[PDB]
Amino acid sequence: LIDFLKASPTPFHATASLARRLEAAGYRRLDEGGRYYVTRNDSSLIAIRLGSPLESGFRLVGAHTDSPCLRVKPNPEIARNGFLQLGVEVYGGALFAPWFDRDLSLAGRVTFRANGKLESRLVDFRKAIAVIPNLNPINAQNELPPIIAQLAPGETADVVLDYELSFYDTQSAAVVGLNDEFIAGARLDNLLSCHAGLEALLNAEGDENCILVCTDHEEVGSCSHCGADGPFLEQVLRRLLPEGDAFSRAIQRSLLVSADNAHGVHPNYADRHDANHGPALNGGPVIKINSNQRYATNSETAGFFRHLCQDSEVPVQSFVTRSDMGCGSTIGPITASQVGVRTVDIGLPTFAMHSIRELAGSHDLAHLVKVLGAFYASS
Amino acid sequence: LIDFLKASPTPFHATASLARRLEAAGYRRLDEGGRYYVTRNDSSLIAIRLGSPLESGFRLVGAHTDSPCLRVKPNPEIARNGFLQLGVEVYGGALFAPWFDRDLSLAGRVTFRANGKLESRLVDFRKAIAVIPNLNPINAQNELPPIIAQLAPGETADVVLDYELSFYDTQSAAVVGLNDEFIAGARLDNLLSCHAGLEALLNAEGDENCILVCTDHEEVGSCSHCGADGPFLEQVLRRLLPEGDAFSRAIQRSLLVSADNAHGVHPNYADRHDANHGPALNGGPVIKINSNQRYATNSETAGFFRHLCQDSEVPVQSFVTRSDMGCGSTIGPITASQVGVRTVDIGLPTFAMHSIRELAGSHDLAHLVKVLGAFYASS
Amino acid sequence: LIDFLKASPTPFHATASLARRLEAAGYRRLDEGGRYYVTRNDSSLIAIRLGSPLESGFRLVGAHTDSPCLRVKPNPEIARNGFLQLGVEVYGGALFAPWFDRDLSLAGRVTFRANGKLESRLVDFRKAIAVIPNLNPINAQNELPPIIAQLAPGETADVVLDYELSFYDTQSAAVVGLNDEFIAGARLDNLLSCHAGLEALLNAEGDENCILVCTDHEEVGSCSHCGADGPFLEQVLRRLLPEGDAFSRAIQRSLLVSADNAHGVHPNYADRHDANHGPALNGGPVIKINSNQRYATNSETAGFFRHLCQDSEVPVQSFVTRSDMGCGSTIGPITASQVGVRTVDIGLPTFAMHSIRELAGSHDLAHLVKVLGAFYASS
Repeated sequence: LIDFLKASPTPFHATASLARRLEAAGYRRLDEGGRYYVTRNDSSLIAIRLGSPLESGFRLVGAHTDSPCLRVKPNPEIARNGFLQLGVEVYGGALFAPWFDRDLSLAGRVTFRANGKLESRLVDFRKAIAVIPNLNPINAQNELPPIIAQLAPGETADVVLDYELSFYDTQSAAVVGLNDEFIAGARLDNLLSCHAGLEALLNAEGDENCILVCTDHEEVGSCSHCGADGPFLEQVLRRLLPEGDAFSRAIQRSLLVSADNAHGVHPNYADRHDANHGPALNGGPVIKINSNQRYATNSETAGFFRHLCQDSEVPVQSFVTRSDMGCGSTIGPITASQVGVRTVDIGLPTFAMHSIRELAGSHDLAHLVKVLGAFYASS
Repeated sequence: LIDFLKASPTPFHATASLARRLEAAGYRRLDEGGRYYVTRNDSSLIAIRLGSPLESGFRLVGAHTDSPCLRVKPNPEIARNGFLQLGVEVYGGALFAPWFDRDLSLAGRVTFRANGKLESRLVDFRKAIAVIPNLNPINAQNELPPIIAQLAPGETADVVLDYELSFYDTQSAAVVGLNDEFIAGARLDNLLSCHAGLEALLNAEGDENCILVCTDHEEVGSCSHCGADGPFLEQVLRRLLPEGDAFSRAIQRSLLVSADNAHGVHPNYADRHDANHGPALNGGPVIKINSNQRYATNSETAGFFRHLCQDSEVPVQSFVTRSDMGCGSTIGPITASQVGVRTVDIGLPTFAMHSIRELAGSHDLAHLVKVLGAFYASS
Repeated sequence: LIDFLKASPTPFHATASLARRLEAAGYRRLDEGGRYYVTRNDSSLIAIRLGSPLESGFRLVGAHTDSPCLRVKPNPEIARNGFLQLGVEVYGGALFAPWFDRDLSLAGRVTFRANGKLESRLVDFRKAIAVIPNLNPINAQNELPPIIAQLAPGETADVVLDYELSFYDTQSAAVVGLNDEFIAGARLDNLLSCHAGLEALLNAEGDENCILVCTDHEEVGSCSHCGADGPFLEQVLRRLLPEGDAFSRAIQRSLLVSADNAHGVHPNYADRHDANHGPALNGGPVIKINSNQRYATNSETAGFFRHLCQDSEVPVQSFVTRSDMGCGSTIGPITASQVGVRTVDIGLPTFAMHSIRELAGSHDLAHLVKVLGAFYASS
C-alpha cells in the first residue's frame, strides 16, 4: 500500500505518549467557515469545522485518547531491599505485560504556584518477575510497582523530580514499528489512539463543504463520565439559538460515528468469534450488538456506512461478539448517544488490546482515512 | 478542636434522625446578595448565596443526607409467636448491628387527604438475636424485621399509629456522644450526615464576597438518580440567560467539592490500606482514584485543595484504596460532574461506616469547617 | 558506573542473537604461548591459552550460550484464518512474554548440497493474545505459534525463504538498552549470554602467565548432554601424554569456575529468599547448595573465591535458595565436575530470567571482568 500515512501515527504515538500528550500532539497539527477546537480539561478535544446551518445536521465522529496503563499513585515512596519503587494504580484493563518493557513516567504535574505542566521521555522504570520459584490466581497489587532508583543512604529545565507528583502514568518507550515479513501489521499503543489521530488527519484532508466534528476524550476505558459522557452540549452546539430549536432538529439531521477497535478471528483463539469476523489489513467492521452490551448501530446506520464504504471502494466487515460470550465495551458513542444522534459504531481489526503492543494491520488505516473522509461529505 | 462546634452536630443528628429530618433540621438553621434555598423532594437541598456574575464561576460543594438504615415496608404486619413485627427493606449498605440498639420509626407520612407530614422520637423497636444455637452465610430477610408490639387478641397529636406506612425508616436513638479517654473521637450516624451540616455551618460563617452553593441530596448510598444525579441544572443556574452561555463559561470557571468519608488505617485491619492513609483527628484527605472506581479529583484539583489547606494551616492527607482492592464508591460529585465542573473529592477520616455508630475523630470537624470556609473565598 | 565495557555486550547480544550466532560473535573477537580454540558443533566453544605445564594445573571457567526461546519446528506450515503461522517448540524455560515482542527467525540452515549456513535480522514475527474474553491453567501449544505472513491464494543473497527449516529459533529484536533513572540496570537476553562474552573479554585482558580455559557450550537450559556435559576430555587436555598422568595430577591442581546468574531479593517477591541474598549492581555471589539441588562450591572453593575477590576489591555475596524451596538449576559446571575439578559456582545478581528482557544491574559486569581477570593470574 502506502508507507507514508502509516509513518504518521508512528511519530504521533511517540509524541502522543499519553492521553494529554495525545491532546498536546492533537492540537499542534490540528490548526490551519470556521475551524475552531475546545480543549477544556486538556484531555478532551472537540474539533468543529463550519461550511450547523440548522437543516444540514452535523457530521459527528470521535474516539477516546486514554489507554489502559499504570497510573503512578499520589506519593508512593516504596523503599524495599535497597530499591526505590513507585506504587501504581491499575488504570483501565488488566493483562500481564506491563511486566518488562522500557517504561517511562509522563503527564501533567501541578507545581508550587497553582500551575500545571507536563513532561516525559527517557527510560527510567521497570517491572521484574519471578522465574525459578517454579510453575507460575496471580497478580495482586504487590507485583506491579516498578523500580526507579537503586541506592542508599545518601552518601524544560525541570526541578530534579522530588515529590509534587501526579495524575501521572507509565508507558513503554520503544517507538512504534512496522512488523510481519512484508507490511502485514505493526503498532504499539493505538488503543483508540491513532483513531484520535487518523480522524484528525481527516478533518484537514476532507473536502470542505459541510459541518464536521472531531470529538476526542478520556475515561472511556474506565467509565467515560466527565469528558466522554456529558456534557457534549454547548461544546458542539454553541451557534445560533441556545437550546430551543438548536438541538433536536439539527441532531436528528446528524450522524455520529465511533472509531473503536474490532478484534477479528485470532489464529490461535479461533473459538472466540463466529461467522462474521474481521482479519487485519481490512476496512472498518460495522460492529452490531443489542443483546447484553447494546452498542448503537441500527438498520439505517449499518446501511449508511456500508454503501458509503462501497461507493469509495470497500471492504467493509461486521460483528465482534458471540451469542453466549461478549462483555460491556461501552466504547464512547452509545453513552454519547444521549445527545440524540444515530451512531455508527465501527473500528479497526486489532487483537492483543489493552496492553502496550502487538497485532494491528498496516493497511486498515488506508481504508479508515478514506470512507470517513468520504463521510465528511454528501447529504 | 474546640468542644463547641463538636456540640453542634450532636443535637443536629438527634434532629437529623433521617434524610428528610436532616432536611428539616437543615433549613431551620440555614436561614438569615441573595441567600435562597431549594428543597424540591423535601430531601434534596441546594443553598445558593449571591455576592454567578458570569466570569466569576461558582463555588459548588455538597454531600448526601441519607444513610444505610432499615426502611419499613409498605404494610408489613408480621404477627408471629405473639409478637408483632414490621418487615424491613435492606436500604443502603449491609452489616450486622442494626441488630440490637434502641430503634425508632421515623419519616414523612401521607395522611388521608393527599397530605404528607413527618414524626419520630421514643424507643419502640428492637432486633433480637440467637445465642445458644452454638457457633454463628448468615442473615437473609427473616432475621432483620424488628419487634414493636407483644400481645393478643385485643381483650403533634397524631393518629394512634395504624396503617399508612409512608416511606418510613428505623434508626437507633441513643444520642451522639464523645468517646475516647480524652477527646480523640466520637460520633454515631454522620454517614455524610454532619457533612450536610458542617457545610451548612459554613455557608453562614464564610466571608461574604462570591457565589457559594451547598448541595445536599438523597440516594447516593443507593444509586443517586433523582436528587443526587441530575438535574442539578436550573436549580443552580436560574439566573441571567437560560442555557446558552449561562452554563459552560460559568461552570468551567467553577469548582465543585465533595464532602465524603475517608477510612484511614484500621488498627486491627492494617492490611486494607497502603502508604498514604488517614488516621482520625486530621484534615480532609484528598481521595484520588481513576482505576476501577474513578472518582473525580485531578492534577489541578488536588493541588488547588492542598495549597488552600496549607495556607489556612493543614494537615491535608490522601488516598483510601488499594491497587488490587477498592470497590464502587460513586459518592455524589463524579456523577454530578455531568454538569461539567472540576470536582474535589475529599472527606473525613472515619471507619466503621454504613452502620449506626463507632469511630470518627473529634478534631477533623475543626479542620473541615476551616479550609472549606476559606474555599468560599478568592479566585 | 562504567559505560564503556557495558557498551560491549550490547552490540554483542545483537550479533549474539542465538547460541550459534553467539558462537560466531564469540570467535570473531576471540582471536589474537598458544591461544587456540575449539568449535566442534559450532555452538560449544573452548578457548585454551598456554603460558598445562603438568604441576601448574588449569584455570577453567565457563558458561552456556543458549537461552530459553521459541524454536521453530521442522516444517510447521499453519495456515489459519488467512494468517500464515510457524509452530514452535517450548525450548528451555516457560513464562508468558515471548507473547508480544518484535520476534525474528535465526539459526544455521542446511541447504540442498549438504551445507550449513546461518542468517538473521529484521522483524517478521509476532505473538498476539486474547483480551475481551474476560478474566485471564493457561497456555497449551496452540497459543505460542507466531504469525509471519498474511494473504491468500497467490494471485547474503539468500533463497527467498521456502521450506528448509534448519534447527531454527525466534528472538525479539529491540536491541539491549540501559535502564533505570541513572545507570542502575539494563539488559535483554544475557541468560548466561554475556557471561559467554565478559569471560571472553577476559581471556584477552588478563595478564599472560598461566594456562587459562574459556569453555562455552549449549543445552544447559535443557539437559547439558552433548557439549555441556562430556566429553570435555581431549578438548582441554590435548597436550603431553594421552590420559595416563595427563589428567588427575593436572585437574586436581586445577580450579573450574561457573559464571551463572543469581537472583537476589525481589522488591515484590521478598519472601523468595532468606538472610543472604544479592541485589543488583554487585559482585558475583558465591552460590552454595548441597540439599536437593547440590551445586559444586565447597569450603576451599568459597574461601578461594572470596579472598580473591577481596584482594582485588569486593563486594562478594552469597546464596540463592531457601531451605524449603529451590529446584534443579544444574548450571553447567557440576555436571562438568565429572572431569574431576573443584568448581566455583558464582554468577551475577539478576531476576526475571528465562525470558527476553528485564532486570540485570549495570555495575555487576565491572566486578565480573575484575576478580575473574585476577583469577586468571593465580600463583
